[PDB]
Amino acid sequence: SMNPPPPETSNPNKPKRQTNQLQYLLRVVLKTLWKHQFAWPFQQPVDAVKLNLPDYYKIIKTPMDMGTIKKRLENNYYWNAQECIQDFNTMFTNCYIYNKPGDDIVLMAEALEKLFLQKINELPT
Ligand SMILES: O=c1[nH]c(-c2cccc(S(=O)(=O)NC3CCCC3)c2)cs1
Repeated sequence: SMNPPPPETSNPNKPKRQTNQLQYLLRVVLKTLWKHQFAWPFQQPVDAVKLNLPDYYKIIKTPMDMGTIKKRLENNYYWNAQECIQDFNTMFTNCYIYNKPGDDIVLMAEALEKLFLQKINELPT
């Protein structure tokens, strides 16, 4: 298939954790970013069949999206906030990698990344 399986949202071999920072990342950061006018392309894994992007997964080897991140947070999949933040950063970077400077989708990622950074600048203790 053109589409690989989506990234795991559970892994019984991996330990779970809940922290105040992870709770914040779900309740405030993700759930607020989700409502942004530019969030829609990033709310689910890229579907290469739907979007007619047969090269997407030929180029992007560590796919990530906010749907996956949300499920991971809901599952307590992450050990800590930094692990979650790394997934957001992978999502943004993938967008810059797959596309070109100035592309509409890149302008969307750039705006979301700024909002994301604003929100994670300060996390709860
Ligand atoms: O690099 C990435 N592109 C996307 C994406 C997902 C759904 C739609 C779009 S888009 O802005 O509507 N571009 C269309 C995608 C195929 C041709 C145009 C981008 C998520 S991550």
